[PDB]
Amino acid sequence: HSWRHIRAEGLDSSYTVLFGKAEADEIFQELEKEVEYFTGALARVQVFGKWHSVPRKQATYGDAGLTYTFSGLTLSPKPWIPVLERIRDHVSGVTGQTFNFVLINRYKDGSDHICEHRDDERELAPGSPIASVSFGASRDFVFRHKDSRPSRRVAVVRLPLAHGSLLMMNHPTNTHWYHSLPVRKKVLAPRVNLTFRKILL
DNA sequence: CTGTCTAACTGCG
DNA sequence: TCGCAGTTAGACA
Ligand SMILES: O=C(O)CCC(=O)C(=O)O
Ligand SMILES: [Mn+2]
Repeated sequence: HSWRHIRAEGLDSSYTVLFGKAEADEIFQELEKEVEYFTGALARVQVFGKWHSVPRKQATYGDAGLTYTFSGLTLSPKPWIPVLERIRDHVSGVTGQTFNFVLINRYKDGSDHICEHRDDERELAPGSPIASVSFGASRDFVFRHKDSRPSRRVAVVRLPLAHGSLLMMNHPTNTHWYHSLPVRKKVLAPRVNLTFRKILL
């Protein structure tokens, strides 16, 4: 309850803190201890004709048989684990929404980042929201309008994502706006992000 | 065969 | 420290 509502032209989102420091610290430790990340061949993507190692670590968990694909990289979900189930069920019991898949991004520090994109693929249940839960260091998250890089120019939306926070990205946000987690060199500590989604069978 | 798009980078300013 | 400009060991419709 008591969400901060992020609203603009074709942008509907909401931000809330889910946990206090003591709890979120406990979940963060467990994530650090328990999550396994893809390496080598499953850590490379194809963008602008070139193959790049990703500047971060990624993991996927979810219901058996599923798959997710972005930028010429196809990831297969590992079976659920308690710490992840715990978070999922908490987000479910607060939003009403259900989820069968989570992508985990770990930025060891402000050098690690994700370039701007739309969480795009049609393998994603249409109309469904995306649940972004963040642990560890606060990191600036940035929204930017599609046609703004620039015919008619809507203002960029900056937002800090805190320890134990939840960002909800409701439809139609992801058709209209791009998002990135830009480099911040002042940031020395790790951060783990869990974006929960609903995937089609 | 044309045009729209790119979850990433270097090399700047 | 930040982020813009210009992408392209090109994909795809
Ligand atoms: O790091 C985040 O806050 C979200 C990362 C992201 O954009 C994604 O999981 O696709
Ligand atoms: Mn994303």
